[PDB]
Amino acid sequence: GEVASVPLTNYLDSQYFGKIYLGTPPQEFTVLFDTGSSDFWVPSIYCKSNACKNHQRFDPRKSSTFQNLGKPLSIRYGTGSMQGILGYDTVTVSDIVDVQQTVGLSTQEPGDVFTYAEFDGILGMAYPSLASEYSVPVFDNMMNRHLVAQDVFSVYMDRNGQESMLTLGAIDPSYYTGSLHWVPVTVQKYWQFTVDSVTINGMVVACDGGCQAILDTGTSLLVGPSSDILNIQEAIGATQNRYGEFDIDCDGLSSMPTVVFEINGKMYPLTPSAYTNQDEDFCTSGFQADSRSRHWILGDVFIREYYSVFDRVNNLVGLAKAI
Repeated sequence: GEVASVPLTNYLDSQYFGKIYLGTPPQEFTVLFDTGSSDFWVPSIYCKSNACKNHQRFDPRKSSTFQNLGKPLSIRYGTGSMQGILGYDTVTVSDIVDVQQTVGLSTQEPGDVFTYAEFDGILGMAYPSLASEYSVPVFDNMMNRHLVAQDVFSVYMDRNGQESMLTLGAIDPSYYTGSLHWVPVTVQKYWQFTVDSVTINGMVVACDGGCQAILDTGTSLLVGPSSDILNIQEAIGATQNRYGEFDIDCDGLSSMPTVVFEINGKMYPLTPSAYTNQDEDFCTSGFQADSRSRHWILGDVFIREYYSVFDRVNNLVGLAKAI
């Protein structure tokens, strides 16, 4: 068993992606390491979509270890989707070599979700129940073959810097202070757990009486039901603008309240600096409402403040204060 330190590139505090190598000889790809999914796929030469045209495309004909599976694959990510075929090939993640790994080769990527993204493909980190038929998640192969020292991985996202890190097989203590607090996963599909309440100035403004949340490295913002998120926006002083997002007075942070998420009895505060995104001298709320949200999505906004540990041994989520 080994441990892989995969550096993550940070693009505008909204996309964290690493690099992997597929096939023999290696073909390099940037993948989004996504805890909100469990499928591994890259673009292939057979895909003629625009997203495939402006990204790196895998050429199985040039891979001596590729083995076609002849099985279809279809996934839905955000407003977009992907269709393709499954195959077998070796994937290198840092210093871990995962031979005979199922990988999706895309044939169509309609829409623009993947067209303008910075990563080529997606490597899912959630549970096998969320993976597609005839596919095995990369981390599940790593666990079953004992390629990792511990059946655990860890995510640190650096605010504005280039020091983000995904650790496969261990927990890097350099990225947190204090003690790790463990939260039981409630449904082994996503990294789902219970949130007890959301508090601003001591009053419950969201998640009143309990709500479900998934810890998702594939989501940039902090997504929740529309009414709760609107309550939060009202309480923090954010204002709806005609461009879709919620404005925040950039100079007003020192007066804005802290939003506290209660998870398994512990408090996880988010300061105004934490839940506000700064882009081109414009300040936007990190809270995003979605008419489809049946539960909360704790995205990069939350993970940047809390070093996140995903434990498949005991099926737990560890959280600690990020550096």
